[PDB]
Amino acid sequence: DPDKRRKTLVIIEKTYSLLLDVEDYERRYLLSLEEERPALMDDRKHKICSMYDNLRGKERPSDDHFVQIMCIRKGKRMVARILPFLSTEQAADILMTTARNLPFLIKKDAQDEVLPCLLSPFSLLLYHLPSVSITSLLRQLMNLPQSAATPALSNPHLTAVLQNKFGLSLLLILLSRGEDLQSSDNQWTEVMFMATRELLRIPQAALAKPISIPTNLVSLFSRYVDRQKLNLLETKLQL
Repeated sequence: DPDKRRKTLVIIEKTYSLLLDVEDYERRYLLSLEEERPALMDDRKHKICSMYDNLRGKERPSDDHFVQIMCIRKGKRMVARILPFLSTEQAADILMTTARNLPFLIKKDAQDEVLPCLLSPFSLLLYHLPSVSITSLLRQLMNLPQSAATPALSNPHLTAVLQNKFGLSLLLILLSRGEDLQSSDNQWTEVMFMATRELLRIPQAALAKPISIPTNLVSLFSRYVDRQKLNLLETKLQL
């Protein structure tokens, strides 16, 4: 696979050129006729999808093509800039895959430590996603069994997430977002138990330091636990 990355770099540079052109739409737009406004946005869409396809690499695309790109320094940063341009559906897919292959991506991020850059774009995307997507993302992130049978023990996938800066951060905002849909009018009752329990297990030192901390966490946790376990979640998470 020494040639596998040589192909990846080519894709990155090919996509980076598209990016700078897409980021230039704002300018080439202010000096164009009225007739061009609809047509120029259409051309912008096609390029955004061109970048999107360069990620998934599209029968249905190998889930590995996008993973390898998420192993290169300049590759992970490029994705962070492509996310804001992608549509809700496209971005929801990129996020899903990231969580599905997170432990590996984290292992490869150990040296560089540049994953945190993806936290900002993803946090904004969640508010376009309904309750279904939120819970669905939580199941994959924590890697719950397909059989939906509540595990009594921990798993390598979920654990690697809590001991990570980005991983733990992404988990909190997903719950935080899940808190929004909840109060405004349950599938969370089965996903929350797993989140709270695992957080109420992994030792203080093992758990990593979140980049940020959602304010509405104390309220969300108090919905599923008692005052004694709640005070523990507040201690470890620095709530």
